[PDB]
Amino acid sequence: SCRRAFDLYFVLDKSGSVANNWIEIYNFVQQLAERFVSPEMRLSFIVFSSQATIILPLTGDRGKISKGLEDLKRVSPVGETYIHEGLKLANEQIQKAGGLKTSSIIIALTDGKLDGLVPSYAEKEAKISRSLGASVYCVGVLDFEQAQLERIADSKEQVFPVKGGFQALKGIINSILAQSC
Ligand SMILES: [Mg+2]
Repeated sequence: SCRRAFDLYFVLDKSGSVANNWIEIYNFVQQLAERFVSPEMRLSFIVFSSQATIILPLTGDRGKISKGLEDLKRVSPVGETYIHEGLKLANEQIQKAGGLKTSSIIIALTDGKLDGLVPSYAEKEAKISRSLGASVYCVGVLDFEQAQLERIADSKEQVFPVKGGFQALKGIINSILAQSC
């Protein structure tokens, strides 16, 4: 059935590889927040590099969202790319909000450039997200790793470039509206 309540978890790469494009990431997040202002649309901001942190715990309070955006605007990307840790912080909040009883969307902003065993960890954690009933989208930055993002997202139709033709914003907004009453 159609839904009105969505919880949107932004899982944002602040590793060194994306440092020169942090503005694109921030702008995407600000634009999607701007689009969805209802209190039944709750947002959470998570950042990750060599460790992950919840910048904005899940909330519909727009004052807190404004401050969360101020905090994201000052981020200084550096270090390694442990995307699995960012996904796990989204999963922990989803589990605490109700698990399969929730209406949960994860949007990962990343170049998908993963090292060593991180692909293994990331794919396992995204499979956990889906087991909790969440849907995973990936928005690719720079010369992003398309296949890696397709594996993390629910499918290739939930992967978009952050650059060009308003593809990512339109595609994700229209995907959410399709699920909406
Ligand atoms: Mg990186």
